[PDB]
Order: sequence, then C-alpha cells, then structure tokens
Amino acid sequence: NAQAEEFKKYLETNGIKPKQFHKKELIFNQWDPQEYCIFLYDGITKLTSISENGTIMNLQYYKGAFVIMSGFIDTETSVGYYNLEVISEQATAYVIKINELKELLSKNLTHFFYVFQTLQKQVSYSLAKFNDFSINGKLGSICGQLLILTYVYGKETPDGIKITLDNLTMQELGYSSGIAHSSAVSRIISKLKQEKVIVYKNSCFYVQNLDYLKRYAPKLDEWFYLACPATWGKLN
Amino acid sequence: AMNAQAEEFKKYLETNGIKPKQFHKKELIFNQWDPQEYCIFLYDGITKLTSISENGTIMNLQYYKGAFVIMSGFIDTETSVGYYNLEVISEQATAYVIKINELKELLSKNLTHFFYVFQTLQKQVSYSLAKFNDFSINGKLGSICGQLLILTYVYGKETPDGIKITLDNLTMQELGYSAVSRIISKLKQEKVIVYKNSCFYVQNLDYLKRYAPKLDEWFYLACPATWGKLN
Ligand SMILES: Cc1ccc(Cc2cc(=O)n3c(c2[NH+](C)C)SC[C@H]3C(=O)O)c2ccccc12
Ligand SMILES: Cc1ccc(Cc2cc(=O)n3c(c2[NH+](C)C)SC[C@H]3C(=O)O)c2ccccc12
Ligand code: NA
Ligand code: NA
Ligand code: NA
Repeated sequence: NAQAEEFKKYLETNGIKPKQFHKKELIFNQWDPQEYCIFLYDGITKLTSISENGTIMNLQYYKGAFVIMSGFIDTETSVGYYNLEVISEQATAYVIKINELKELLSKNLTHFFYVFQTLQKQVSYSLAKFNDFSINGKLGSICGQLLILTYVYGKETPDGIKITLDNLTMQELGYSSGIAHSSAVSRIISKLKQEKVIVYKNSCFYVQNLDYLKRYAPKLDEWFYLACPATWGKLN
Repeated sequence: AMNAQAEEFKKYLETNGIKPKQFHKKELIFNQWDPQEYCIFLYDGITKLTSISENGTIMNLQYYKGAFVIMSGFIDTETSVGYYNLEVISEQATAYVIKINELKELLSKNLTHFFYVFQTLQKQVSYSLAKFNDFSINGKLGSICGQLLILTYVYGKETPDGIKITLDNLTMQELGYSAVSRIISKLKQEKVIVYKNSCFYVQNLDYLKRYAPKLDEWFYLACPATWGKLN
C-alpha cells in the first residue's frame, strides 16, 4: 500500500518509532485519560467495548495499514469507551498522542488527506454493513465479513480462492462484529460450508462460491469496489 | 444553541465565494446517479442518506441535521464513497455545495477548518458503532430508544406534559412517527412516551437512557453541552 508506506516514512522522519504488540494485548484502552492516534502498520486488531455486565463486544476489525484514533482530533477527548485488541499473533503500530497527530497533519496535507480518507472509508463501511444487514440480516453481515476476507486475503487457485491466513485467525474473523462466538453465527458459517460456499481441503479454506457472498452482501461489495478498486478487481 | 466551529466554517466558505443554497422537502442535495461528487455543508435543516435499489425500494441509512458536513466522494480520489442520495426531510434545508476538487484547496489553506470536517467524520464513525452496539444488546428497542433519546436531547422542550420533541408533525412522520409498531405500543403502554394534541412528549427519559446506553455515551462524548441539559 503506497500511500500508507509514505505515511510510515513521514512518521519515522519525525522520530516516531514503531511498537510491537502481541495477541490479546491492548494497544489502547477505554480507561486511559490520554487518547491516541494508532497507525496500525502490520497485523490484525479489533475494537472492543464493555457493558456494565462485563460483556465484551467486538465492534470493528482493522488490519494494517490503517489509522485508528481513540480521541477527537480537535478536543483530544474520547470518541467512545473502546479498546484496540491485537488478534494476530503479532502487530506493529505507531502510537502517537492525539495533540501531536494534529501538528503533523498540519504540515503535510498529503498525509492529512491520507488519514482523512481512512475515516471516510470507515464511515461508508459502517453504512454498507447496515444496509446489508437491513436487507439480509445476519446472513448479510456474515457473507459481508467473508467477502472482505476473501478479497483481502484470497488467492485464486485450482481449488478456488484460497484464504491465505492461518486457520486459527481466520476462524476468529469469520465471526462478524458483535458477541463472542455466537452460536447463531457459528451455524450461519457452517451452513455456508455445508453448501460449499467455502470448503476445507488439504488443511486450507477455499471460497468456491464467491457469487453467493456477493449476492447477500451487495452493499459491502460495492463499498469494497469503491474503496479498494484494484483489490476488488483482482477477483472479479 | 450556537455551533462556533460551524459558524466559523460558514464565514470561511462565504468569504471564499461559496453561497448557501435552499432546498425543499424531498429534494436531493446530491444523488446516487451523479458522477460528480460533493462536500455538503448542511447548515440548517434535516436530511437523510438513502440508497435506492433497482427494485425501487428506498433504504434509509442515516439522518443528518445542520450544522454538519456530508461528503459524497473521497477527498483524495474524488470518486464516490457509496451510491447515496441526500434527501431533505424538513420542509426546507440550507446547504453549501462544494465540488470535491474545490474543497481540497480550501481545507489545505486553513487547518482549523480541515480539523472541523475531520472531526465530523469521527463523530459519524463513532455514531455508527454506538448504534450497532445498542442494537447488539437491545435489538430494535435499543435502536428506537436511541433515536428518541437523540431527538429528546436535540429538540426536546420542558413542558408540563413532559419533554416535548419540538419538531413539526410532518417531520416526525418522515422520522417514522409492523414490528416497529409492536415496540412503539409497548412504549406508550409503559408510560415512556405519549402523543398529545398532535405533539410528541417524552415522560420517562430514564427508560430511553436505559436501553440506548451506548448512544447515550456517544452523545455525552460528542455533544456534552447539549447532553448536560437533561442529565
Ligand atoms: C474480515 C474483515 C472484514 C472487514 C474488515 C474491515 C475493513 C477491511 C478493509 O480492507 N478496509 C477497511 C475496513 N474497515 C476498517 C472499514 S477500511 C478500507 C480497507 C483497508 O483496510 O484499507 C476487516 C479488517 C481486517 C481484517 C479482516 C476484516
Ligand atoms: C433522530 C436522529 C438520530 C441521529 C441523528 C444523527 C446525528 C445527530 C446529532 O446530533 N449529531 C450527529 C449525528 N450524526 C450525523 C452522527 S454528529 C454529532 C451531532 C451533531 O449534529 O453535531 C439525527 C440527525 C438529525 C435529526 C435526527 C437524528
Ligand atoms: Na482511550
Ligand atoms: Na477483474
Ligand atoms: Na453522487
């Protein structure tokens, strides 16, 4: 990702070193009074929250390279009581105090635009998810999740589009944002497997019916086409 | 009820020769079939983002009220972020309509206003996640409670009849006021709301807060001064 690579170089040019995190660590947390801009360079994370119950809610997934901001750029205060949890075995991120992100974007509108554009992708992502859920329910949500996994990690092979992610992490990601390991979601996913939309073979998973995923997640398909046209184009 | 950053953004646009435009109910400030994309500075009024299927069914995706910024195209590429319309649902709305290419020049010469627009995106992002969180906990009751809570915070007025949502009746029906019916009746039948004299009144604000906790937190975090009027 070229635009992201230039942002990494811009961060290091201003003396910002990367930090390494491990699965289950929090890059930022809902209790910290200080808010941050995270430039997630490599790895996979989820945004989580907690209800009074202590129930962990998975709200959103992010992969490197991407920007996640836990506070508003102007007030520097929280956008919500969120944690950013690493779910890949390792992740690399640049962790900047929000007051400094401001200074840096102030001096290079190209990198301002890069971060601005990431927020725009998030906004339209959530609206597309809402639309697909409003049309097709949890099946739209799950097909959308699988569809984005296929486009981001899939590689065409004779056996179909192989998901090139370790099986451990992949099965976590098959679950859409919401409650942890919902049985209703597990049944949806295994039903797609039973119908051979995604199939296990020789220790790997292959999407063999991409059209089915596109059918039930049409608005996330359009979102990805509009948001990441080159990646979309590779498998269409 | 003055939004200082929005007022300063408005001065900034008008001294760069961008003029306000009026729209009436049902007009599309931008539409899903237009290849040209825009930055909308919605200064006054209420709108809804929609998507229209080939089938012709209209999906209501998001509501916006002035003052706010809605961008139909990505700032860098200038291409669509989604096949969306911005439909006016108040009787009139006022908006500044800026071609996406022209916006890039402006936010670049002023960083305070760049940040104002950036922050509106952040408010939309966190809004959607909070909406999702309340629906995951409380399903449709949470969604409806959240919509009523925001309406109460933004438009509510103290009256002997409760907290009156001060929107003319035509706008309320544009907002939705079968399975929704099943919920709204539970709410009247438990005292939470009442419709009187063709007006809408909240009488158990705590109930709404109970079932839309994450949107309540969003509003506390995003609009503290307004939230504080009823907390
Ligand atoms: C399985 C899965 C689904 C969805 C997301 C979220 C996601 C993916 C993605 O590729 N992009 C974005 C998002 N959201 C942040 C909107 S923003 C633009 C684009 C990008 O990363 O450049 C997943 C993310 C990581 C891993 C799996 C995902
Ligand atoms: C009933 C109803 C619900 C939600 C919204 C959306 C909304 C309201 C709001 O007050 N704010 C925002 C939103 N979203 C755009 C995130 S962003 C921060 C704040 C603001 O306007 O400054 C409604 C909007 C208008 C009318 C009714 C709404
Ligand atoms: Na935090
Ligand atoms: Na192609
Ligand atoms: Na358009």
